[PDB]
Amino acid sequence: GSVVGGLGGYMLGSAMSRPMIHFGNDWEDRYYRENMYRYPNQVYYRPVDQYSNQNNFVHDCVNITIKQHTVTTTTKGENFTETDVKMMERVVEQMCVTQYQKESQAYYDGRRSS
Repeated sequence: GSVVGGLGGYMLGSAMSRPMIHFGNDWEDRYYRENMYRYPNQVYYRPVDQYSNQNNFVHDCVNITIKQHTVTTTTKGENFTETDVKMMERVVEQMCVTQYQKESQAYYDGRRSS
């Protein structure tokens, strides 16, 4: 259990089932579904109380995930190239689309820590 791996007021987003996303190119589709589990199961994001955008959430959500899991893993052996990042972007983006909704929804409804 961590402080987000030490980010500036972000949160981590607990591991979730990777979504199926399609890419039009059959090789991207096949490469994605072959390799979905190389990518992180989690995403990273900012508390919506400050801003609650979709665009600024997902635009940072991706880059932040594609940085953290490219920092705390390239520190070991990782280095996801452009092709791999394209898949990872989508995987963490489509997972991000939920994460924003949860943060917001929670603050709109369950805003109490229960």
